[PDB]
Amino acid sequence: DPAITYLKRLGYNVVRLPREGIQPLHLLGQQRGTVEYLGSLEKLITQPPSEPPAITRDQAAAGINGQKTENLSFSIGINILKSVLAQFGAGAGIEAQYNQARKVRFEFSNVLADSVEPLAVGQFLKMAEVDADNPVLKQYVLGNGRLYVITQVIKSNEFTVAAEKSGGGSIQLDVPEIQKVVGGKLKVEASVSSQSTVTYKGEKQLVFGFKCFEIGVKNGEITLFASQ
Repeated sequence: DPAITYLKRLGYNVVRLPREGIQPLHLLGQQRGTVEYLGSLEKLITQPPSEPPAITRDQAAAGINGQKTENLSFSIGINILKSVLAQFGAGAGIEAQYNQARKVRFEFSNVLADSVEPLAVGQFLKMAEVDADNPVLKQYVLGNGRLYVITQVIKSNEFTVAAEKSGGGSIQLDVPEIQKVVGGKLKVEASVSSQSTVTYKGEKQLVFGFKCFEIGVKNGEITLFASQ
């Protein structure tokens, strides 16, 4: 969760594996839970009028560094001391402890930003039929998934972000006695950890955040919404 939303305070969307060559008006689709690049915006419109809206380039943003952290832990103990018409256990013990922790540390320096006017995008679109020929847009025409258009995007030539996730569970169960002479006892312990660090220090500019204006075709009724 923090690994994809650490750039939510400043209104932006985190780009996993930040790369180079993601300009504005690069419409992208969000369906089946995932977000996928879908080429340039002009492919969506059957008749793209002349030139796409102009893109202002190389605007500074003073860089951003910070971290986010969360952790949830809880242990529950259940004890049975009688029969209570539920089988027959002299002492029944259950101990379930689960604790997870996530952390993200990001730092992008020498940050530039390039954007496009959403009103200019609307003027470029205005009255324009959506291309339903390509099957990729066919799903969105029927409302299978949402559609978004990248308007602003920031980049940096020097940055690093490291995320850590951990989760540990332990279930101990003790059921002696029972009507048959059996002493039951079993403990299950599970632990998972994951660390992912992606950095860059070269001279090339790699985008790592963007703003998405949601576009909606919905059987051709093209509308522009603010996506939260």
